[PDB]
Amino acid sequence: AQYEDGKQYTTLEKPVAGAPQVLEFFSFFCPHCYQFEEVLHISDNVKKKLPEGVKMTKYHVNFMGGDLGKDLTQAWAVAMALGVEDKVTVPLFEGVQKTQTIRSASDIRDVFINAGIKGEEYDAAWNSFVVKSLVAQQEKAAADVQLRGVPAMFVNGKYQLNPQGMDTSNMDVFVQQYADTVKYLSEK
Repeated sequence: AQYEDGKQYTTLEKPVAGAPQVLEFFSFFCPHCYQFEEVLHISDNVKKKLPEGVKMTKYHVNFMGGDLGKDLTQAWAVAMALGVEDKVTVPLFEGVQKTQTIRSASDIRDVFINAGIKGEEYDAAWNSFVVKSLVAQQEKAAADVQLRGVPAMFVNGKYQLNPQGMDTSNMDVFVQQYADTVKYLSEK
């Protein structure tokens, strides 16, 4: 066929019921994730080719960067609760991988302050039980699909994107192939 299991995607031997339609995993320590966000804009291009009534979920993971990794998963929960994903995503990436000015929870917090979130609002969210369960959600979803690597995208808890198998001589062709693939799997 043109799309075949094991080439642009793989199928989970153990499907995950009740999974979000398009589930994306990343880490701010993850170099390809940086690419995916700032150079390729994968999430956005996927969105542009999906229908609507299709929700897109993106979660942070713990298994990179030890103690700071977890802080970042909690911070992303805060970002989700407050709806400020599009204001902190880029400075978190650059703070971790470009400038390397993020070294503690306090530095993560500074990024949010600089992006205009109020200290009091950040600290209350950080400490809220709504953020606690949002952290648990991120963890549960990763645990459900045996996640040992990022970036990763899952469709309907049954298919996993396999970017290893797409041409990378052209970045724009790579992205569209990636997005068309998500759309194919979506319609499957």
